[PDB]
Amino acid sequence: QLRYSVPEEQSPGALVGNVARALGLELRRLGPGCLRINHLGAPSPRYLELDLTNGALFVNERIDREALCEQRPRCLLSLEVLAHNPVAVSAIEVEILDINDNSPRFPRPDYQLQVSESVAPGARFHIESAQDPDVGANSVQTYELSPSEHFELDLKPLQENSKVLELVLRKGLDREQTALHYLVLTAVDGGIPARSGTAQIAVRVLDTNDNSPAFDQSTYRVQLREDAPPGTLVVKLNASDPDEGSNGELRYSLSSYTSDRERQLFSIDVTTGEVRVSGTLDYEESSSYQIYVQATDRGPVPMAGHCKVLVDIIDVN
Ligand SMILES: *[C@@H]1O[C@H](CO)[C@@H](O)[C@H](O)[C@H]1NC(C)=O
Ligand SMILES: *[C@H]1O[C@H](CO)[C@@H](O)[C@H](O)[C@@H]1O
Ligand SMILES: *[C@H]1O[C@H](CO)[C@@H](O)[C@H](O)[C@@H]1O
Ligand SMILES: [Ca+2]
Ligand SMILES: [Ca+2]
Ligand SMILES: [Ca+2]
Ligand SMILES: [Ca+2]
Ligand SMILES: [Ca+2]
Ligand SMILES: [Ca+2]
Repeated sequence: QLRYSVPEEQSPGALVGNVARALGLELRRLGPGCLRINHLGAPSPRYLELDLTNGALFVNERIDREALCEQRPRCLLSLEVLAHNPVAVSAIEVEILDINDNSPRFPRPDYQLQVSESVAPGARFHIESAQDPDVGANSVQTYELSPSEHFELDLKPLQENSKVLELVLRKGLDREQTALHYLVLTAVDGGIPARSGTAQIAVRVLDTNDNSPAFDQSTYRVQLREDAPPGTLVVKLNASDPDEGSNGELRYSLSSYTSDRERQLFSIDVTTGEVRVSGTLDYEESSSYQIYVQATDRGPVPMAGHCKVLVDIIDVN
C-alpha cells in the first residue's frame, strides 16, 4: 500500500504527505468526499483531511495514540482515496508514531512496608511496578531507589516489555538504631529527555527481643554497718533495656544461687531494684556477703542480665 508515518499530537495543518503525486492522481479526479478514514475496520473521525487544491494530506484533528491504540505496539489508520474519471480506489496506511508525552505513574504515592528486625539479609519484598501509557522506549525502562545502606533494588526483564521489580534487604535492620526508613522509589522511561514518576516507601522496623538487660556495672561494692536497721538501703541498682515496650521492661530479682540465709538477711525490690536490709546483721556471723542480682525482660522469650553485689559488713563496738 501507500504508507506514511505521523507522530501523534501534532497541531492541525501539519503535512503528512503528497497523496496526489504518490498515487499519480490528477487533482480533477479528486473531489469532495473522496477521503474515507477507518480504524480497526470501523469508520473514524477526520483525524486527517485531504486538500483538493494541492493534493496534500495533512493533520486535521488532534491525534492521541494513547486513546486510539492504548498499549498496542502498532497504531495504524486505514485510508481510502476515491478518484473518478475513471473510478479508482487507492488504499493508504498512516502509522501514528508514539511520542513521550506521558510520565511513569505509580498507583499510589505512599507505600508502607513492615519488616521485622530479626529478618535476615537477602530477604525480598514485593513492590508494585509503575505504569506508563506510552509504548516501546517511551514506557517504563528503569527504576532507581533512594540511597540506603539496607535496601537495594533488583530489576529483571520478564516478558517483551515488562520487568520484575524486587526490594532486597542487603544489611540487617536494627530498630534501636532506626525504627523507620524513608525510601523514595523512582521510575524512569527511555524517552529523551527521560520522564520520571516517584512513590514514597516507609519501611517500619518491628521490635524483636534481641537485647538483654544490662547493669551499669558488673560488680558493686558496699560498706554496711552491722547495726544497720532493717529496711536500710544497701544499694540502688540500675538496669536498662533498649528494646520496645514489654521487651524492654525489667523486673529485678535475687539469683537462685543465693543462699537461704542471705534471702532472709537481704531483699530486693522487683520494680526499682533497691537492695535493702531484711534481717539483723552480725559481723561475728558473717564478715561479708555475696548477693547475685539479675534483671529480666517481660518479652516472649525473657532475657536476663546479671551483676554481683559485694557487701562489706563493718564491725560495731
Ligand atoms: C542509679 O541512678 C540514680 C539516678 O540517677 C543514681 O542516683 C544512682 O547513683 C544510680 N545507681 C548507681 C549504682 O549508679
Ligand atoms: C525524571 O526525574 C528523575 C529525578 O527526579 C531522573 O532521575 C530521571 O532520569 C527523570 O529525568
Ligand atoms: C516523588 O518525588 C517526585 C520528585 O520529588 C515528585 O514529583 C512526586 O510527586 C513524588 O513525590
Ligand atoms: Ca498522547
Ligand atoms: Ca505517547
Ligand atoms: Ca513515557
Ligand atoms: Ca537490635
Ligand atoms: Ca529490639
Ligand atoms: Ca530486651
